[PDB]
Amino acid sequence: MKTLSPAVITLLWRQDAAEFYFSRLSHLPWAMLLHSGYADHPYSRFDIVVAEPICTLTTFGKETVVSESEKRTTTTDDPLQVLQQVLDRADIRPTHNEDLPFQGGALGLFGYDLGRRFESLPEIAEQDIVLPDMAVGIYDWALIVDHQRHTVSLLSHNDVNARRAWLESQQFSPQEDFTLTSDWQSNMTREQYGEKFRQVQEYLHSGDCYQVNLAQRFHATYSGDEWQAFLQLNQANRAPFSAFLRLEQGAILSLSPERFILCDNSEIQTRPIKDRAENLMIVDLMRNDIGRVAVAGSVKVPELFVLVSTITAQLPEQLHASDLLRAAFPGGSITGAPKVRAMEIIDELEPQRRNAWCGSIGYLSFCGNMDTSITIRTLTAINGQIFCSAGGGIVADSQEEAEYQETFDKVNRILKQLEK
Ligand SMILES: N[C@@H](Cc1c[nH]c2ccccc12)C(=O)O
Repeated sequence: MKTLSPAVITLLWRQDAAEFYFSRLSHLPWAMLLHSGYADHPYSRFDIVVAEPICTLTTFGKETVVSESEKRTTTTDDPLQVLQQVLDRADIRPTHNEDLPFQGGALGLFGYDLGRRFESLPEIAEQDIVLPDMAVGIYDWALIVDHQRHTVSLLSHNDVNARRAWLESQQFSPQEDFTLTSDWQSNMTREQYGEKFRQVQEYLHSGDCYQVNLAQRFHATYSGDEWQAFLQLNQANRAPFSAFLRLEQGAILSLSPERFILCDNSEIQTRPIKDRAENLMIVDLMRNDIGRVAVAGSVKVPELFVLVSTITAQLPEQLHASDLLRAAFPGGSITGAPKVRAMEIIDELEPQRRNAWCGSIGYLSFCGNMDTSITIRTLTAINGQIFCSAGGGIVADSQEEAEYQETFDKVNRILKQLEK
């Protein structure tokens, strides 16, 4: 077991380093950027850039294709377990390093439809987006941008000098300006929306769920360099869990502000914090998922009123982060409660499958840690089609019109930014 820490070179500091080094990689497949949106907090301290994976994992439904150089392997095993074996087999296990949250390992997309490999449910919505349910690369190196130290760190478990020379020889190519070429069109009318909304309230009325996240999807055509859309969105939104993923099948543009699950040195955290008969029950939609994997008695939640995170806990020594991800996937807070029941209703009412939206983007570092986002406020750019979805958690007392409108308000800024 190679526990050596990775070799590191520091690069000069610049307040735009991550876009500066990733600009010239954004058209390479498996080039990926996690950007903290220039946001000012502890959980928006780093930018991470990776490219040129030594190994990739592509899951499409039941199959996962593991590809490494000339070798290519297909398997129907649990894709997270398959991920875990690939990681394990690298035999690279350096000590945690708070200045290097990711020290090579896996990084990529966990799309929402990947939860069907862990949760059984009908499939009624249509698959009109062909983009993997898991698109993840194994990287033996990374570029780390640290906003608290003002440092730029290039690291590698292989020859960090040769990785540097490679990265500094990439040339800045010119890029076709980005442009929307059509108006945004919802996959549902107000009225259709109103119907699905009423259908979710029938279920709630019947006691079949307590909450369902129902979303609609906006679609437009575009031309030009998706990196360019991303620079402009990132600017405007400054979301701490943003990401730009260049996949073989399209580009994922995430302006997510929300963490999914942090696992740092076995400590788990979810979202950063920001005689009587009690009639109210307050449920954290991720509590049961975390509690199924956390160390018994380790879960802590803050005192609520009607810890730096809503849920804090401990990972058992015998589990991996990948196990933790499995158990929580897809996120309780963007599906509803009971989760799987809610997933089923969601799939009944949403004309199309969510694919990347509301899945998770993140990394499983070789040191064991993990950080992941929930991909809300995330666009999918493919074939000159770009998509952006928006949902709202419906509960018993929600109101139809207000909820419709809430869906627009969640993303109107992103859409209108791409207009004008
Ligand atoms: N914001 C995280 C890094 C990050 C940016 N975008 C992400 C997307 C997914 C996971 C992590 C990230 C941090 O400071 O550590």
